[PDB]
Amino acid sequence: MRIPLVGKDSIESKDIGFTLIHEHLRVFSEAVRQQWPHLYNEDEEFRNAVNEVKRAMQFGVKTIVDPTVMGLGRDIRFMEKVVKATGINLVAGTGIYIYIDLPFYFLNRSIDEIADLFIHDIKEGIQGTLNKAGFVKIAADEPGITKDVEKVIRAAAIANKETKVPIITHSNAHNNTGLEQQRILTEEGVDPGKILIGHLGDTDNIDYIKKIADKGSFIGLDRYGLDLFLPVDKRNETTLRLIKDGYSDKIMISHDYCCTIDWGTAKPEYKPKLAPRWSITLIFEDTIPFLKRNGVNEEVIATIFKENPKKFFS
Amino acid sequence: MRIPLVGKDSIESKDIGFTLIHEHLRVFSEAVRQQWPHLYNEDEEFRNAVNEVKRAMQFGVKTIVDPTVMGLGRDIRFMEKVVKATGINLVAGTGIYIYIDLPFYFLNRSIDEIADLFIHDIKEGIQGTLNKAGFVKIAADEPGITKDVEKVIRAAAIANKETKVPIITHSNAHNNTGLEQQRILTEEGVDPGKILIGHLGDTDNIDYIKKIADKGSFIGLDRYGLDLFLPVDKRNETTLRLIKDGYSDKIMISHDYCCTIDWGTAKPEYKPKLAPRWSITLIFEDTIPFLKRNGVNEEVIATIFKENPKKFFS
Ligand SMILES: CCOP(=S)(OCC)Oc1ccc([S@@](C)=O)cc1
Ligand SMILES: CCOP(=S)(OCC)Oc1ccc([S@@](C)=O)cc1
Ligand SMILES: [Co+2]
Ligand SMILES: [Co+2]
Ligand SMILES: [Fe+2]
Ligand SMILES: [Fe+2]
Repeated sequence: MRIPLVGKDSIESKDIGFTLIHEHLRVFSEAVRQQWPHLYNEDEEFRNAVNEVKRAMQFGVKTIVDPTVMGLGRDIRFMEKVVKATGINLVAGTGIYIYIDLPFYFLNRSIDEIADLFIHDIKEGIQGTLNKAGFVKIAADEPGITKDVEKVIRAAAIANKETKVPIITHSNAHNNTGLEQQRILTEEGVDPGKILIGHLGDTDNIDYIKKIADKGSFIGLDRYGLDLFLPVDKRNETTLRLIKDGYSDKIMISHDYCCTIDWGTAKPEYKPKLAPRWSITLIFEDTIPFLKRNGVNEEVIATIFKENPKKFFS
Repeated sequence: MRIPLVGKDSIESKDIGFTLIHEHLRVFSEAVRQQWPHLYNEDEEFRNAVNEVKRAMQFGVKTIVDPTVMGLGRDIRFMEKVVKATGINLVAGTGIYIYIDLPFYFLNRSIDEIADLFIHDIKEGIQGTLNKAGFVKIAADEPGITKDVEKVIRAAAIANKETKVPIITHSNAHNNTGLEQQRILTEEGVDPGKILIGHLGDTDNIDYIKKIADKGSFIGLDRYGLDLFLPVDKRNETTLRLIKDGYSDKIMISHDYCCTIDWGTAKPEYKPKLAPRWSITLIFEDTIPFLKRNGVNEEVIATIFKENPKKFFS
């Protein structure tokens, strides 16, 4: 069969249903959580993940793709507990989340032994369990394409050609990282249709977004609610204009919501100023309503949240 | 009383005895081990640690200060089990080990709350235990003193002024990165007598080593065996010229040995060409004899390995 699910039997990609392609049940810094655990409360972290999933499903969400990996505190056992209490289709991934340099472990190690880490997760299981990864997550940001970042990228390029699984990327919309991720992965033999260049919905600079979509890769309008990168309105006018231009087949929409996140910028007291209406159901309360009283039919909605996720994992 | 011990009552600085000031039982990258535990064998790690500590004790070593902190995989419980197995005096520390940037947890976080962590480990306990940290560890390398690195340094200073525990630093010998650590720490009100600037032993430039010592801080000739930083023989002449010029009042010696280390450079086949003689006992096999073989008497040896550590922690 097609797609691995956490705590469940793998599914035919055709049975994915309404999908949020980019959502985090919980993120934290492994290093920080290992050394200072007094800072965390996994009971509040569970109550939060459950409730945010329990809802969403009430809105008809069938599948959630969670791109929490190394650097973000992936926890297959925690994810597995959420599933028990909600019964959601959850897809976990492999990969490394860095902006500048890889952890020391990787000093003098090759691109391949990084790839073998991803491949291990996709074929054997993740973290001692038999739950396999469904995708590879890689990142790049303000610092640009460093030598270490380029390694994690080329490692993914190998994991894809090996396990066929798709590649999700985190990028900076204002600096070209997204185009570089696509540009490198493609030149390594990866099918553009298997790459989701992420966080492209942070810029209202459409000409750019289009070139990434014109080069065959899915465009991620995936941080709805985080006004600090770009407010809801300018995101909605950006999607819309793209759909109207006939790009609804590359468009993939999500929140990037973290039911719990230890990043300081995310202190439950910068919320009102940085990301006021940010949750895992904001597209149902704003985006979808907005897009339908604006000349976009249920068939296009189905293309974005159903057909596109399916194509991505097929 | 003063100095805290791992799995033991707190001793008085006078009971510290012969001490290896910089040695690691086990180091790994927290994120890597958490996500891919299949790369580690915690049975090998306990056997090597217990072994090396035993041999070091058979030479008369009574106490080992262990500067493994965040970024290097500080594991209090593992340490505590090594103490139970050998009977050693183990000094565990707190702090953050980074070259460039802090974990993502620290975005939009202040120096005070970074310091609050260190103080927590010192006054309350480590990783949920009653074992308390006896010192703070910081770092800087080729990257230099970055905005984030500086934060750790200044946070260390705050913890020091609040607890009185000393500070052990990691430094690059050929870039002044150590001189700056001293600058900043002392400027912030840290008694230079409470600082140990590490890895000065990697350079034969004695003028630089003297300047740091002259300014009232201990000098770390603490990587004996790591031929890739500096061969044993050239380290020997350097530590000799320093002792002859009367600097044993600030000289501290150790190996920075890691009974197990996940860095790709520490792969047991570079050993021959990188650090063949690198052990936790090399200085007994080569260094101490060499000194006697030459000028140094047994009164100087005591001060370097017994009195200096006693000052440091007093
Ligand atoms: C500058 C970082 O912005 P913040 S932490 O802002 C939260 C108010 O937004 C983010 C940042 C990272 C993520 S990822 C870890 O899911 C999700 C949201
Ligand atoms: C052996 C691991 O790396 P190398 S050969 O140096 C490569 C930077 O030596 C080191 C480097 C760093 C350390 S830290 C863990 O005290 C210990 C030994
Ligand atoms: Co991202
Ligand atoms: Co060091
Ligand atoms: Fe994300
Ligand atoms: Fe060290």
